Amino acid sequence: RQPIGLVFTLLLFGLALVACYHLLREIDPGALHDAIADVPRPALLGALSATALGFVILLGYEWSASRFAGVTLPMRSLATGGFSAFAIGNAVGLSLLSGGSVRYRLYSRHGIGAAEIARMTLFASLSLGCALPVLAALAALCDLDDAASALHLPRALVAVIAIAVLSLAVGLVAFLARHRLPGERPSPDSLLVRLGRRSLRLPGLRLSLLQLLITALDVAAAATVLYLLLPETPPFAAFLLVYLLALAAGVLSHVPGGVGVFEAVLLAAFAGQLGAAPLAAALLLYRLIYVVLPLLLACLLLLFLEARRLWVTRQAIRVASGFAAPILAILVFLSGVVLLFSGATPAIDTRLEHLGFLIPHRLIDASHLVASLIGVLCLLLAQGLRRRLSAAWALTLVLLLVGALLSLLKGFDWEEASLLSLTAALLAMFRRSFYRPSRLMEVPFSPLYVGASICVVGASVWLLLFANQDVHYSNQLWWQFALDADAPRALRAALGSCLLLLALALGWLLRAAPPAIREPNAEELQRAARIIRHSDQPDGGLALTGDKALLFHESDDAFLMYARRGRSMIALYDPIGPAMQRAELIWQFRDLCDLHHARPVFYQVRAENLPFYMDIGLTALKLGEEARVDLLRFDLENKGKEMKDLRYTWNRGQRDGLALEFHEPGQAPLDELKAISDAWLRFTPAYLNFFRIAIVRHQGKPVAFANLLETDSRELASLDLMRVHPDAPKLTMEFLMLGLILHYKAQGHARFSLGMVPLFQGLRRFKDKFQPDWEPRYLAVPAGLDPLVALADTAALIA
Amino acid sequence: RQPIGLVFTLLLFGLALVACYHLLREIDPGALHDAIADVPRPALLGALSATALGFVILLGYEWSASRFAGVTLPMRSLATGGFSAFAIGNAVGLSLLSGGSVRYRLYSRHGIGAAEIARMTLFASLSLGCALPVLAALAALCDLDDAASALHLPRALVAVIAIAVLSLAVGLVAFLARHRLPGERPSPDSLLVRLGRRSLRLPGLRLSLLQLLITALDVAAAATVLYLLLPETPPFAAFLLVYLLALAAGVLSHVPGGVGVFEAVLLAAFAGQLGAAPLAAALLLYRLIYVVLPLLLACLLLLFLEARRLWVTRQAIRVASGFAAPILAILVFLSGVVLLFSGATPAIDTRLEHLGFLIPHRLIDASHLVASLIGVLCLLLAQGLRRRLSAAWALTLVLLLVGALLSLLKGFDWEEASLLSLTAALLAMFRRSFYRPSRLMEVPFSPLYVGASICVVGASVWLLLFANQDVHYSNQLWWQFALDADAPRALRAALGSCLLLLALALGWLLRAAPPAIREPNAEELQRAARIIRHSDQPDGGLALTGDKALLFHESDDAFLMYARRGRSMIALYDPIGPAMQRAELIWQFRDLCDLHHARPVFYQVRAENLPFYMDIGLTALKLGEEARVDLLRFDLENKGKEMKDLRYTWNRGQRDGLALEFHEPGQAPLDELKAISDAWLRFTPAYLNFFRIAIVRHQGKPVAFANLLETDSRELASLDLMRVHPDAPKLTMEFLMLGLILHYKAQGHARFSLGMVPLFQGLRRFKDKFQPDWEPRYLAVPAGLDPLVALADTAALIA
Ligand SMILES: CCCCCCCCCCCCCCCCCC(=O)O[C@@H](COC(=O)CCCCCCCCCCCCCCC)COP(=O)(O)OC[C@H](O)CO
Ligand SMILES: CCCCCCCCCCCCCCCCCC(=O)O[C@@H](COC(=O)CCCCCCCCCCCCCCC)COP(=O)(O)OC[C@H](O)CO
Ligand SMILES: CCCCCCCCCCCCCCCCCC(=O)O[C@@H](COC(=O)CCCCCCCCCCCCCCC)COP(=O)(O)OC[C@H](O)CO
Ligand SMILES: CCCCCCCCCCCCCCCCCC(=O)O[C@@H](COC(=O)CCCCCCCCCCCCCCC)COP(=O)(O)OC[C@H](O)CO
Repeated sequence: RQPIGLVFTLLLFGLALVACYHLLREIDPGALHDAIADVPRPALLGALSATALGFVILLGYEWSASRFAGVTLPMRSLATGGFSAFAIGNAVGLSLLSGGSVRYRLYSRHGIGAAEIARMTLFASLSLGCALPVLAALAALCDLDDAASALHLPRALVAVIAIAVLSLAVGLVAFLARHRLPGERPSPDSLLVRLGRRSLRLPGLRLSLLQLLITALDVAAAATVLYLLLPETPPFAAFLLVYLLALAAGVLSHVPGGVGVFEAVLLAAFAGQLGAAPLAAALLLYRLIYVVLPLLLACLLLLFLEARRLWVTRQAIRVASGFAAPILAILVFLSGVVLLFSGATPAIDTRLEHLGFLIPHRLIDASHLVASLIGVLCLLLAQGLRRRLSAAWALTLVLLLVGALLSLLKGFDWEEASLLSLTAALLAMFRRSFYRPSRLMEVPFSPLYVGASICVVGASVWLLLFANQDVHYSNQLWWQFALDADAPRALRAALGSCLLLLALALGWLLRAAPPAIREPNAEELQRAARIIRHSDQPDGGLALTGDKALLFHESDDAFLMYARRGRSMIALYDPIGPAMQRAELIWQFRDLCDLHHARPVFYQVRAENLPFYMDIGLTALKLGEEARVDLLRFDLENKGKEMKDLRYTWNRGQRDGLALEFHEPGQAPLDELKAISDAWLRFTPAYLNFFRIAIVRHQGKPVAFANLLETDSRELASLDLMRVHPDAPKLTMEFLMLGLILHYKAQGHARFSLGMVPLFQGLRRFKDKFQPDWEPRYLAVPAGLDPLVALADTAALIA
Repeated sequence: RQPIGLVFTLLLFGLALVACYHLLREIDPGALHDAIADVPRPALLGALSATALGFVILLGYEWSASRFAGVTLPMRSLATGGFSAFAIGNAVGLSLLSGGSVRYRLYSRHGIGAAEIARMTLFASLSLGCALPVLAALAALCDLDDAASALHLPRALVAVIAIAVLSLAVGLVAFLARHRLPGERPSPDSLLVRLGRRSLRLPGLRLSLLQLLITALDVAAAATVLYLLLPETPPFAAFLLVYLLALAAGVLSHVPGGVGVFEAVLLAAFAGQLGAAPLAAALLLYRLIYVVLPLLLACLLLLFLEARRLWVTRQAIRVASGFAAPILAILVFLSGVVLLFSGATPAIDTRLEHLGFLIPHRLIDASHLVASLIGVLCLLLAQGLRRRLSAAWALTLVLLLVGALLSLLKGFDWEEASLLSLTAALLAMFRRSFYRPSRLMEVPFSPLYVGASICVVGASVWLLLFANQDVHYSNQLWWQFALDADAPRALRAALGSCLLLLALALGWLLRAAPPAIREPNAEELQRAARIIRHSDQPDGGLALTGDKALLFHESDDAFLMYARRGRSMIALYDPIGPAMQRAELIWQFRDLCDLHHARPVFYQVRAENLPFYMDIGLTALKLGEEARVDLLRFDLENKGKEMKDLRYTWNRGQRDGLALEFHEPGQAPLDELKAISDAWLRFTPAYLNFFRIAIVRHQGKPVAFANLLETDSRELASLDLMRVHPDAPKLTMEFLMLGLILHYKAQGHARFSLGMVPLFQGLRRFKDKFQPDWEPRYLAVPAGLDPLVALADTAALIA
């Protein structure tokens, strides 16, 4: 899907650029500049106002999603999440940070579930998507003649299509209303409908109406931003209709911004009626104001909140896995876009004239080319930044400063230089955000990032051909080094960019194959065992089974056991070591899964590492609850119903003649354990002789055994393998672990772990007999929240 | 001394600047520029060659010092130390990194003693100093008429003075040769002479001659650098004579470079004969070529070796305390000098003309002023860099980049911008070098750094008055903002610099008084005890006496006990904690001693921290040797004469009826210990009840006791207080500690410490009875290696 999807995305973008070139054949870059200058200042204020209103409406859009999801959030939190998710989501789309990914980060702080947020994301997306046909049909149904003239279709055709769409909408509404199950309601404003296979959660009448009213205002507001920037305007009905169709086309095309396809359609519709230059100026300004501007504001706002959090909560925040890294990848990617577009466009004659006297003329040429190569590097380095490489941080920050300098030496492009500097200043402030010391050369290949770069370089060649159309091409142009020669400086830069990008991408893709997964050897198992001993987490003992691969840190103070099943790679617990080592190992595991084209899954993780799992792009799903008794507050002279039941079990066990013995590793009765294991029925001598075995006996004869996970410290201790005979008494087992607890209380262990119950009722009650302290255990899995998949699933179930 | 010395240094510099202004009254900056352009290219090559020869001679100068000191070093090491120490020493003098400080750092790697190096430094300095009168006299004695005409003195006078100097030199040589003690010789090429009070170590005849021949060539070579840059030249005899006198005056004046006083004297001598412009051009070029150039080369070379060491030895080097920090302080200080001098000098009319079209004219003014303030900040921040503040690193690196930018916006000063950029690029490479996270606002006041800044700002106003002499001053000049107005841009900058410098210096000096030293409270003692437990070093137990101040880290994972005696502040051991915590605490202690105007002394330190003590500017003196027995290789079934003597002592002790008992803290027989302490004669219950006490008894009655320093780990354990009765057997004590060793061997301790012997013979033998492992213990003290003090001491002893 990914490769095909990405290819058909690039084609669409490419075809759209061709379309835009043909539609602006009769216009020169002069006429565009004049058209941009022409639009009055009241119109720009009108646009900016309409933009502000149109982004306030999206907050209410976010509120409705929370009501649907049954999520209570503070107003300031909904506001921020509404704005940032819609502002970044609309701009960069899927390429970099998406709407869902923003929502999830932001709304994980308040303890909103991963399921809820997903259901908030889906509702935010689908509600526009599914309203867009209805809104369009209605728009066309006012003044059909104008709509017909705009689309250049027969009046009868567009009439029946609109009617058909409305009728189908009504028929669908009536159908899903038919299967409305009464009684139960997930949220105040929701329904649960049934179709036979799956239950489906739909908004209520009131919420559906309200959402449609919000969607209506939002569209209108957005279309109005464009409508005000047009000197001469068509009837608004037809103009809205077209805008909605262009918007649809942009969405379907899966082009990040909608860029190219949107413009192409608008241009197509109103090529002749309005004229190219006014429309093309309006479309550019519309993009800057309604798309780029709120993105920058959102980016800044999120960086600001990050910076604040670092300033106030200095102690709490340690490893830094927040918003700075994605946001700064975006800004650095935009910085590379600026550099590349700047180069394609010719310079101001006045500036070149004067800068010719300050600089050697042949250095202008050199500066111009180098700036364009740095631009390409900036596009690719954006990935490295996203993955929190310190190398990437340093190299970027150098290239931005050199790029800002060569911006001044090129054509005194002080606007480009100012943007690049400002990006550098931001990137600098967040040095600690990029904390991984991995090599840049070991970043896994990302088709998306390569696809994006190719698009940008494509756009820049489109701009080159448009901006330098006044010159007659010739073979000699390539070798002209003058000052007045602006076209040759474009050409050479263009070729340089394309070649470097091609080279890097080939040098990235044609790389050595990654080594195969192998079970650990004796040395590794011994090194794992060492780490486990000099650590807190005893659950790490399962590593020493030697049936699952071990991934070691560079410092070799930490490791992370995992195993490949099907197309996924399941890690068994959190990494084993300090917080920084844990963060580096989680990133290492992402890297390792990306190199093997496998889905990174983490099994049974604690809540303390959930932000790091968020960082590499996983969602925490509530797997099960792990019960662990506290030995500090546990005493055998206390009172309680369950405590009295336990003391009864204990004393009855002692009177019966049950005895408990502890054997250190190496001196275990292997013959007995084998016989017991066989009677019950991994169990290997190598695995068993790593741990201390507690054996309980009934009147001398061994009645059960259990190996004990334990570290050199006394913070925690667990049990993994534990088998009892069918013929053994029922209270013997309960006596056993009670004996284990007593022994650990004598040794002065802080805590003791029993185990995890998933979702079992009998096991849950049995654990609850000791009155333990519960703690949630999560599962980490990738975030598969594609609107299209969900809509296709809904449509399939409905049909 | 320091304040007086610094004041009389500034006065001399000031008076010299006045002198230089008066001597260049008849010359304009035009005539100087022409004179600089005039000097031919063969002459510059001749100068550069003579410089290279004159720095090769200094290597042989360094060799002779090693022979005198009796130090064997590799040729490449002598070379580097010769060059760097003479190149930096000559340039910056005493202000920043000095010759001795370079030698000590460089020659500590090879395990050259602190005493040796000091003796190498003194010999390197004094040999020139004491040869300069002889060389001068001899020079004057060739062609007396020319020498008389140059000095404008009578021929008879200069004749008798020269003769007197030579006669006194011969008479001194004969006198010190009289008291030449035969037999013993510290080195092959040395003598030991006696005068009654102190023994004095002088070079041999052969070494004295050779040194004089080296000194002769070196001077000649240096004078020749200047002689070639003169179009019209006086007789070389007289020219040399003057150069030596000017050199003397420069040295005596204690002006860092010799700058001002040297030029003043040369100028004075050859004002009229040669003409101002040629001479003043020669003197400037001489400074650049023979002083500034080798300094930059040395700086680069030392940075290169640092960079290499970081690249190759990544694992070994951890905390980074080498050459980068001092060297980069110098470069940053020079960067501030460039900015300040650039501002005082008017701009090129051509560049302003063209840059007027690219920039707003009133932004040139703003850029010009801001650049001059950044210059001043750069001068002061140089200190912060030296003390390895990360804040200083970040702030500098920002100011250098902004300063480089405003250099371009000012008058397109692309040379200033290039230097500043290059400094920034270097500073960036060594980010890790500046690792302390202290506040900038808490740096202690350094009069020297303030004095240096005032000199620079003084020089810049001297340059302002010289470079802008063509304009008529008026009150209105201050308020003229034009483009062609270069003098007002100087004035405003000058005033701004002076005011900012004054303000900062007052804001630095008038600061709150530092809190007084107080003994620790119960909480601190308890927190110290905690640290000691969770650590390796048990010697830290002496902290819990509570008679000595404790200095804690910010993390509170480390501390450093110290006590004030007289005018010094003695720390008792190394800091207690990790390597990074140790480095930060040592710097903290330097800071604390600088705020109380006390000499930082470290007592009984290990060799592992010696580089950090080097960093804050201490010299390791061999205090004593600490013996610690290794329990891994120690066994009671081994063979050996001493081992058989120990086993005999043990079994005889057991048969006699000696018994050893171990009491945990809290359950000590206080009554007994008190009685034993009284019988022997800090001893307090609070101090005693922190440690486990081992009590040996003779037939039941307690015969001795000894508290045991110990941590939670088993890496090491010691004994501090240990008293025995006069009437107790002689072998009872030896049995006691043997019992202690046996007990620690049973507990599985890695090592065990006995104690330190200073320089005692009986104690040394007693320790050697157990066949221990010796390890040197050092004392850290400031480096008081002022040539003048040593010469005054020598002169006083001779007389
Ligand atoms: C009309 C002319 C206008 C001139 C411009 C005037 C205004 C300039 C204002 C610039 C201020 C922005 C720079 C702030 C960056 C944050 C500093 C920082 O933290 O830097 C980090 C990175 O280190 C740096 O030094 C980075 C320097 C890069 C800064 C780049 C931005 C300045 C750009 C200036 C113009 C450059 C030239 C462009 C045109 C060619 C170090 O972080 P740390 O955590 O390691 O250390 C913190 C320390 O412990 C204290 O707590
Ligand atoms: C034309 C619209 C209709 C058809 C659309 C379909 C075809 C798409 C392909 C082309 C789309 C973009 C074309 C126009 C974009 C701007 C062109 C432009 O002017 O580019 C300038 C440079 O390129 C841009 O400005 C690109 C703008 C787009 C992206 C901007 C992102 C902003 C953020 C960047 C990172 C900074 C982050 C820190 C800030 C918080 C260079 O030209 P200049 O002559 O104006 O500049 C020279 C001199 O400096 C001043 O005159
Ligand atoms: C004719 C035009 C010529 C144009 C110039 C062309 C040549 C430019 C070459 C510049 C290269 C020098 C910069 C190298 C600096 C070392 C990078 C570095 O390590 O930076 C540290 C500081 O971080 C930075 O990003 C500092 C950036 C500052 C660099 C400043 C020098 C460049 C100046 C360019 C011109 C600026 C404009 C001047 C005029 C206004 C980060 O160290 P770290 O240990 O934290 O990270 C290491 C990582 O883990 C990998 O192992
Ligand atoms: C005059 C000599 C006899 C009398 C001496 C007694 C009086 C002493 C007081 C003055 C001493 C210095 C006077 C002359 C120094 C240089 C003057 C000069 O030219 O200054 C320029 C700037 O100042 C300097 O160059 C100062 C040089 C001295 C210190 C240099 C240190 C070098 C290292 C700096 C740090 C960089 C580190 C990285 C490199 C490895 C600005 O003038 P400009 O018109 O030449 O420049 C404008 C334009 O850019 C090009 O024309």
